[PDB]
Amino acid sequence: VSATLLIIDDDEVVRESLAAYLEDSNFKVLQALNGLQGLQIFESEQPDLVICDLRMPQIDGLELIRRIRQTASETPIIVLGVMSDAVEALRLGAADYLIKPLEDLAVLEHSVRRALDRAYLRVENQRYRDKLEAANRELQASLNLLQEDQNAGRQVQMNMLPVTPWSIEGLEFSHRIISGDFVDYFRVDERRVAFYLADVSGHGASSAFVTVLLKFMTTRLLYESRRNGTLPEFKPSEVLAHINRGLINTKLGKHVTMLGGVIDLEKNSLTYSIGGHLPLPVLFVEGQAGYLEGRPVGLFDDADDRVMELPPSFSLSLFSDGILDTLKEKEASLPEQVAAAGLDGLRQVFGLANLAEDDIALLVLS
Amino acid sequence: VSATLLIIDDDEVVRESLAAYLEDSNFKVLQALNGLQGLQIFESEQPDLVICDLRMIDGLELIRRIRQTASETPIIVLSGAGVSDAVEALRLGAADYLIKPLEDLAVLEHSVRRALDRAYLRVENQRYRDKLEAANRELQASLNLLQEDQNAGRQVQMNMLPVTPWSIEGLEFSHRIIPSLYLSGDFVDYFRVDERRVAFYLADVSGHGASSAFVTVLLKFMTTRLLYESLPEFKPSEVLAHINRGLINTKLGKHVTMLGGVIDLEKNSLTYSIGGHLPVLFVEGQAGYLEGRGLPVGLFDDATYDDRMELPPSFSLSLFSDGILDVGATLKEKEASLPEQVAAAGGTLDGLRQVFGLAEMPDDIALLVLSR
Repeated sequence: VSATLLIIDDDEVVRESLAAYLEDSNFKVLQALNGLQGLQIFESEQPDLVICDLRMPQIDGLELIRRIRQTASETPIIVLGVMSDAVEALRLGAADYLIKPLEDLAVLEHSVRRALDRAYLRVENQRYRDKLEAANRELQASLNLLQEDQNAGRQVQMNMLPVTPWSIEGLEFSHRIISGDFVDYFRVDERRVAFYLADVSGHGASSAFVTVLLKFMTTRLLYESRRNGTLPEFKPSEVLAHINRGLINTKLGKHVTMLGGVIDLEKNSLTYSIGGHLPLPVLFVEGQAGYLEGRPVGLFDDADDRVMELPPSFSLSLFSDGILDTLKEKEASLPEQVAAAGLDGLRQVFGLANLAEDDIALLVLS
Repeated sequence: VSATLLIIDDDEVVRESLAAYLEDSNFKVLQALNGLQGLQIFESEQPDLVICDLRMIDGLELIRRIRQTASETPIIVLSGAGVSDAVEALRLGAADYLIKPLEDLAVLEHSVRRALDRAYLRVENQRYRDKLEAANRELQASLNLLQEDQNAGRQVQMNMLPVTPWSIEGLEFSHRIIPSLYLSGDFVDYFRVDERRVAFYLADVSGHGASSAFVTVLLKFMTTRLLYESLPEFKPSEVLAHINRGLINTKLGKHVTMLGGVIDLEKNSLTYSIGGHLPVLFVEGQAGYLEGRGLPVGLFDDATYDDRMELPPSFSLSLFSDGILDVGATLKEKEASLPEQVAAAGGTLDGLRQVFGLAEMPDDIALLVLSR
């Protein structure tokens, strides 16, 4: 099972020898006693290669080599006439010319394979241009498909955000994001205000597809309690737990860390609980920013609480995994000093001016 | 600039001649003194094609040296001698052989472009097999990402979907979704309000895709956010107006159809306003279809939504989301004459429509059933 050939020589003796040798090399041999019929055979079916010896009167000679090139059928053609006919062959479009009589049978083989190689080379090479084009025109199509997804995901992501600046009885809230990260704060029983800064791992629509569920996690818990609720006092530590076990329940493949805190206004007391891995929160009293003690992945299923009294005037704020200030060791000791330098107005001044681009999101609680 | 050819011809007069001819035909001619000149030059320059006279120039040995450097550079042999010699050269990969004085001007240039082409093809395709492989690797990776993104797409609905079958004071709600692997836009949700009013609705996002999934989440984010905004409290017909102006504000460009219905259990009545409906009550007797004064898709900024019936003891409603099953072709309206009979056979039971269900779908199907 190999490339088929077509021999056209007047000599039945010579045509007899070459055919056996070629067919012995797995090359299907088509024998053409007379030049004319060798042309008809090509019309019905197209062999991979055509060998022939220019002779007269039976053999067409140049007439044959012309027609094949004019019939839009391009196949290698080896000719076996002297220079006058050999030189022309190459001009008309012949692969190569071989002398007679050749005693070494192999010499014809090599010249035969060069033609096949440089023929199959043009067929495949031209196919790569069509297949590759077909690939990119199917890839760039799904790329623009992803872009429409990135945009769609961002729109619904910006919609879940709280109103800015929304302030309740002297408590101004301001969040600026520039996107898996999300920050929301909705009042509870009026007296208790809850806020958080979720920082979903990863990026893209999938990441923003986790944050959309997150709000559903938190919103539902409040909704789950029928006004009175299961309990009288809302608990931050258990809130992060519901979210936790829920992210395992559903194979999102993303771990989320968020700083949740409920501020009771009647008792002026704040109960918060660090999700696990975030740039520490910055409290702002006496003009000197102070870090708040905080502690995992938030993605475990095992069967803490930070309570603090608050002054009338304070400033508290969160970051979404954004370090621009010398890593880890000093990347946590420098932030505290910078925050007091200027809240929303100061950080804002520092923010931007970088084309580099997890996205950065900050919440200001004044 | 077309190509960089290297000629190694001992004969000054002749070599200069070839230089002028080739140079004119948009070529750079590098004249090599002798066999070694070309060899020392070749290593640094790496020309596209080398043409040298077979006189003794090292001759065949030079070709052997070029084959050793693993270069694919073609080699045209000029053996003007009327002799066994030329063939051995081609044996080493030499392109062709021209017999001097080779007065013929055209032939030489004919054998030159050939080799440069049969080489440019071997380079172009070898570069095509690399870009193609890189394209497929990058393509299949994005599909794997999309698949993973689609998996996360249908897994988010698990928490949002209501419990089935959830029944309150005699009313049984049941919904079963049959996804065709690919995400669908249809999303159904029913919720209780004031414990004295019950609302149910079926939505469907145009076509299918990841974007559609994002639209299904904002619907539950809209229908519920208007709930805690303020015993019939308000009317869905007015609600569809609010949800409409919200969707057109997002600029998503996704078309959503909804089948709303609020029930007052104290008075046993139903107020339904269906936007993209195009509402079947079993009645226990002859199957009846609900009438909606306004059936607008929701795309037009202007809201022309209107609502409209005391519920019977043995109630029996159903909502289908763009689910079309032949029976001739019976498309559209023809399809719509046939289903009333089928629902009756199904006896308004989610289960009986379920048994006919199942058994490749363009869009996943989601239905809601009410039993009383």
